Amino acid sequence: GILSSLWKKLKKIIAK
Repeated sequence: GILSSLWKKLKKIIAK
C-alpha cells in the first residue's frame, strides 16, 4: 500500500 505511493513518486519523475 504505502510502497505504491513511493512507486508513483518515482513514476512522477518519468511523467514529466
